[PDB]
Amino acid sequence: EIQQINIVGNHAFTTDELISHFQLRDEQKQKLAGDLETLRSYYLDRGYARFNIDSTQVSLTPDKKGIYVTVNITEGDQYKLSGVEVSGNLAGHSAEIEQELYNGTKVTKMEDDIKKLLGRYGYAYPRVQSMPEINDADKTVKLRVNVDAGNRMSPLPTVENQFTPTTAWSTSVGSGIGNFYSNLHPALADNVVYAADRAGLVKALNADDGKEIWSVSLAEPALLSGGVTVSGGHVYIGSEKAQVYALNTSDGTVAWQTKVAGEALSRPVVSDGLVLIHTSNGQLQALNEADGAVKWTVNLDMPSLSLRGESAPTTAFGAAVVGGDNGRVSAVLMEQGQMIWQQRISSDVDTTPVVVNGVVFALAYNGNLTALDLRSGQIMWKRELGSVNDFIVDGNRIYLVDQNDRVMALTIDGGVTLWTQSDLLHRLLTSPVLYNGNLVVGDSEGYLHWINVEDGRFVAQQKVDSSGFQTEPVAADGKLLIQAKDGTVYSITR
Repeated sequence: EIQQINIVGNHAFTTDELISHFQLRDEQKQKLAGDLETLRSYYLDRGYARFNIDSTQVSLTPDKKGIYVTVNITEGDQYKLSGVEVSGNLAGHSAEIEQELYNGTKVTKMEDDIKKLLGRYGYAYPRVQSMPEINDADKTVKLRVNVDAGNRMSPLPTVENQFTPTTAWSTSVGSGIGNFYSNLHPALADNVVYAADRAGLVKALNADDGKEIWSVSLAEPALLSGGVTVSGGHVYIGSEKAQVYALNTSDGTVAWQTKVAGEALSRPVVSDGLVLIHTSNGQLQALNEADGAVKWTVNLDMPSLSLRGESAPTTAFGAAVVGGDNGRVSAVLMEQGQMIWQQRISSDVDTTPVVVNGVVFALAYNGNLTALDLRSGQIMWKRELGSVNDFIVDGNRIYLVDQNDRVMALTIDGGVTLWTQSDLLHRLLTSPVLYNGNLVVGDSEGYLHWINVEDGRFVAQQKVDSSGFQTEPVAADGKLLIQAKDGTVYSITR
């Protein structure tokens, strides 16, 4: 099963229609090549010579099947036919064969007729190769045709919970991310909650009240996937349509918009007048806070099957430590993204380092959870547990969620386990956060599970929203928040 096919760089035609001829919505690499050519054929049939497919990316959600496809193109300009030239060993049929917008099909259609016409005369294996001669100066294509002739999921567990948690408020935010593996999640700063819908809708809510204070549509679905960050009175959101938006907290009006190299899936991190983004084409990118202009850009590298991403960095004194596939951490200085050191920690993909302090903590799908030297890249120690979802380092420990919705407290020193909870196995769980000294996380069936940190046992268990959970629970300013797949945003209170 595949969840989505995307096209990035497509401004002439709308995405859903070029796709519509794709034979790939179906439940495999062999055919994608077939459809990359439908993609081309389609542009070359509309005079878009000098059209290019830069990158093709196959992704797979953490739940072990929800294949994602992204086709990064760079759309050419329009070119008309300047004329036709017919050359080669025809050589006396040169008059019978020789007798608008550039149509790649028509050309190839032409080819076949030239290839077939000689076929009537017994030329069984003649080969023609027609190259478009282009001048970008006046945007026209001259077609030249040389020719050679033929020779002739585990259940819930029971829980005795005191406390009883309880929802303080709920406010709708469109149709949410749905099953689309997003990273979108609320954010709070100075008392307003900023959440968004994958379609484009963005809302700002009273934290204490839960009531809109401004709403805006950023649409052509925006396809928001990375967010929501907040810093310096801005609201940074990245979309799968390769666009990063910065909004004023006050009116929710677009401060700036930046074209990015690819799908901005990661949460944007704002340290030091910057916004670091990780794109699905393995691009780490920095842009100014005020104008959103690209300062530097680094190609991390990427494989054929991958995350659904992307590792969002940490800032450690003018370094960005970022992971992502290939499956190795990359620490780059901030102006201008010069590789210092790259250490492999290893489907080898990766997720957000924590730095506390001079030591980097990484996790990758499959093995493994690493602790690293910030300044040199050494591995101080390791494990064989991972997931592509985040992990907090409160105190001298590490509370993670494992590949299989396992839960673990491990020391900061050793990743010697203290405890493990495993009754939520394969329940498709969120990232872990502490709220009032208790570890809280949600799952695809809607509950939020409050686990204590001394032992591993559920102190509480609740049902908030049948639609399910997938995105980070956000705990800040004594307020816990989480947003569902349906889009509904919640503020829980004990």
